[PDB]
Amino acid sequence: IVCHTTATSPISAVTCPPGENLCYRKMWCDAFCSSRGKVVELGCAATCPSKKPYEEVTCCSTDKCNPHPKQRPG
Repeated sequence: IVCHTTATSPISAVTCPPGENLCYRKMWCDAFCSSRGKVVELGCAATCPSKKPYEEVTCCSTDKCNPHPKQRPG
């Protein structure tokens, strides 16, 4: 599956299958977001990662399904 990565500038879709059935945007507030930062991580994994109770880990199993906020959720 092709998934969006934050590992590239600008944030881009990468073909991840070997250890990846899912795409995710793992987005959470660090300090007060709207002013003081949001940790938005666009990645690939076979699993929905790091603590989704507080992290908006919008996991999905399709090509380009995890958009960086601006792209579709904003």
